[PDB]
Amino acid sequence: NFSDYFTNKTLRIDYLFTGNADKQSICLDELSELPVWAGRRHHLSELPLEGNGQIVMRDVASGKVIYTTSFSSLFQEWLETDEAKEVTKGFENTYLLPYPIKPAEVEITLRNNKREVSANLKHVVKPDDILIHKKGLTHITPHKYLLKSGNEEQCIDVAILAEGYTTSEMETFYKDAAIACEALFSHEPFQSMKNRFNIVAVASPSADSGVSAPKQGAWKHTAFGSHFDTFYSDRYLTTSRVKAINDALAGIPYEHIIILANTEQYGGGGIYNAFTLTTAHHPNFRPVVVHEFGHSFGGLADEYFYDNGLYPLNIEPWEQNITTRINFASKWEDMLTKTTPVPTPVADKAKYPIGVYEGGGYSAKGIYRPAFDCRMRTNEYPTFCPVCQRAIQRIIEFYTGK
Amino acid sequence: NFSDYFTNKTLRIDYLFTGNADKQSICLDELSELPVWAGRRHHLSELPLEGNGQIVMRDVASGKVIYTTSFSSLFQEWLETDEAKEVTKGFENTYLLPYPIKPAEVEITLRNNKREVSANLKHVVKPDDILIHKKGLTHITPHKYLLKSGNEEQCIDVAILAEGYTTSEMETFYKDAAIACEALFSHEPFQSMKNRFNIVAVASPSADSGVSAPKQGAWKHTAFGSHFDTFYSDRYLTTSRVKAINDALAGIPYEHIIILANTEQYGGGGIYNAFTLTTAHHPNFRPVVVHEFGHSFGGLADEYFYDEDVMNGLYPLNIEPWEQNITTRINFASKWEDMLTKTTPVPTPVADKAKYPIGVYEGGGYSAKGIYRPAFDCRMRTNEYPTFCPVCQRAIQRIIEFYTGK
Ligand SMILES: [K+]
Ligand SMILES: [K+]
Ligand SMILES: [Zn+2]
Ligand SMILES: [Zn+2]
Ligand SMILES: [Zn+2]
Ligand SMILES: [Zn+2]
Repeated sequence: NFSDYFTNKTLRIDYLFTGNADKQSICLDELSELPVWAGRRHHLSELPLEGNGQIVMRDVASGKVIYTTSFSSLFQEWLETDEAKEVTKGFENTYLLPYPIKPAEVEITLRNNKREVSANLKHVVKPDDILIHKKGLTHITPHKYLLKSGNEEQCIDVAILAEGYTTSEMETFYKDAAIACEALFSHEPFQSMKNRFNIVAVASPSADSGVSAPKQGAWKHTAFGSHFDTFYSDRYLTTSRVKAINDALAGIPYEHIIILANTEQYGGGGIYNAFTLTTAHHPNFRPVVVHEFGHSFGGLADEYFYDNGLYPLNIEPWEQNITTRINFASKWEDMLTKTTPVPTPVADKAKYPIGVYEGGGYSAKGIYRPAFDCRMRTNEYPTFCPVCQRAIQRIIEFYTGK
Repeated sequence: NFSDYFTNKTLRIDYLFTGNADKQSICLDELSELPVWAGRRHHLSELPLEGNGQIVMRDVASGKVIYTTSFSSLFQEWLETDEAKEVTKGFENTYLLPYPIKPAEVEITLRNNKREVSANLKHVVKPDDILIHKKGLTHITPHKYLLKSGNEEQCIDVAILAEGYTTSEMETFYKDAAIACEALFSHEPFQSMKNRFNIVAVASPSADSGVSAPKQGAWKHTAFGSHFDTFYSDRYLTTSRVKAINDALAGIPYEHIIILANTEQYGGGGIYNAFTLTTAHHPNFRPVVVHEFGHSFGGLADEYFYDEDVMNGLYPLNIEPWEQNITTRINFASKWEDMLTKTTPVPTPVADKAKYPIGVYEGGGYSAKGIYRPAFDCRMRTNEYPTFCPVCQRAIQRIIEFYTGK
């Protein structure tokens, strides 16, 4: 099947998402070619999760769907901030597609939290277009495999990138990458699925040590320009230099990205099929990086809650570890016992390792999570809950087989 | 007074221009602070040329216009190509403004080739906003002054950047930069106005030697990702990495950018108040770099016309171009009518060329008919002719005087 439509290369597409809270738009930045296809070769027309946006590639001749994938984005977060009620802003976003033999139509769609299409772009890619930038042939960033279970066609390729490390302190970065990798494969189900993964540490250099702190007026020259005070939230570390992130990796096989920042301050986050970014020298580095990978690889939701609006109570979330009980049969109903009370009182929690516990996806009321505590709820707790474990296991099997 | 409203710093604003042939929009990308204001300190509310887009800065308190500038853009040329009927694309663009003391409203407007508004963005810049990225303090790209006629507040600052030169090739770059400076100041009016200019050469390194040649499938890792075949025109050498060009220059006072490409392949490009790009090692390096600076500094139009060219049709025949060296005879009184002798026929027959160094010659602006140029030949039409025509010279002189006074 795969070779009916694709060569063993990557069509990398860089998009800009732009707009404000009332109107959003997608445009094309650049088309690139990478030397191998590291993604999947089966289930090419299906998705593992809905995401908040989707890309669908169709063969122009037949109209068949030949590849699809889904994601979330930082842009869709910025859309909730107060700056989005005032000015129109733009964000870089990058997707890897298998490289087609014949012309292919690519359609990318963003959805809002009511699941309405908020932006859409359909465009034809001609595989012999001379303006497709060929990348990853020379000057490949120095890197080392931490775990090499197989070739990139059969294993899930995870790249760990360096932010705020100079060339002359990569020893520290490779140590931090190993710690992150060890933390990840001490959690089930990653632990028993360890031979499905390749982990490569990529020593992308920065001119300065550390990351930028705008509030202190301390701006640094780093590989990806990460900075605190994102959206004027003091503690929120991000980078928006997505083209620079992917250029650092060109020529190295990769499907998922973890970025490690050389700093002890708390900060970071993960976004489904975008990347994880986290600080490597904070005391909670080990549980936090795994929690972020739960978002960025697992597509899981946050299970903690306050006393909101992101998850409308009349829609079933696409994330697998929270429910509004609108279509609970598609979630973890089948993992409950025939008598588990719905909702599950915290008094009887010892009785119900899996239940339907009120509180999750930031709301105390109307959203429910699968267990009382979980890596997706708190750093102190030692494991993913059984529902998150099944969710992650299903992602792994979608890409590497039962 | 300038210091009524501005400090001696630069507010750099990066925008994204996005759209297709049907619809366009502007969004803000990033605000930056550079350590000195290298631009003008008088005529702050007037424009030397209309351009295809305008920026207007207003004090929020009083509504008063405190700075303005204009430009063209690669995006606005792209909009006239066939690709813009098939996809929506986005482009980086950077503008330097004086850094305000008190909050200011910035209005950026794009106009189409009928000189009507096609996109608009207004936004407020607060001078104490913490996400204004402070640049130009450390890691300043290595550089050498080739000409230093005065400080950056008195003179026009031109930066020449290196593209496709590795660290080991920078002696060659500095030699090429000196050839370009020499070529520039061998054309009038630059020659006589040389003491109004500072020229700095900036040794920005590339990992690979040479530049990308897409038609030949040979891509190169360079500082600014320049490439031939822009809009599928073989000789059109440009970059879309406008943030990277301006980042390389952070901390060096500049107003205009010339980029030298380490290549023998023929090509160049020039866009008003954005940048010039040129091949450094082709035999026509000297006339080309000056030709492209005619676009990027002078805002001049091309005076040539080819049958099979990507740019044909950029100028509608019922609109007077804003560029000073072509006319459609829609508002010729604003152009060079006041330099014609009273008996010059309009249009001027090519047979009578000997008799009229200045006339109204049919052919220019990428159209054989309906657009007219001021002289039979000019730097803006061919590489073999030696000088700018007299209308181009006056146009350039007026730009120099706008910035540095009569
Ligand atoms: K793989
Ligand atoms: K100046
Ligand atoms: Zn989280
Ligand atoms: Zn869980
Ligand atoms: Zn030209
Ligand atoms: Zn001329």
